[PDB]
Amino acid sequence: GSSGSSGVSSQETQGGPLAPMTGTIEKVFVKAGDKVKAGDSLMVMIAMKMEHTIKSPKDGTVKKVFYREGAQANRHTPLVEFEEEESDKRESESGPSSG
Repeated sequence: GSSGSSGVSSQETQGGPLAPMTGTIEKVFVKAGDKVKAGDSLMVMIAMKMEHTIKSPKDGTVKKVFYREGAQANRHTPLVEFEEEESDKRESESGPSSG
């Protein structure tokens, strides 16, 4: 999910994962000013009596966590915030059009 989205005022989310569904934070293996790796066990949630390992979407220095053990999150909510991204210019390509 990148580039576009539709139905938005500004930016639904930015820099940070989003909870899957309404659950409760069981464990938290993160912290501010911490270092993680894309696909790392950030925290653990509990929704359908099942352990949902919230894996990191990307790598970065955890800015701050807005949830802890025994926390209640909602569907599509900010769990952790990544630090300002530095040195990283995306790529793009354009071409001529007939019409």
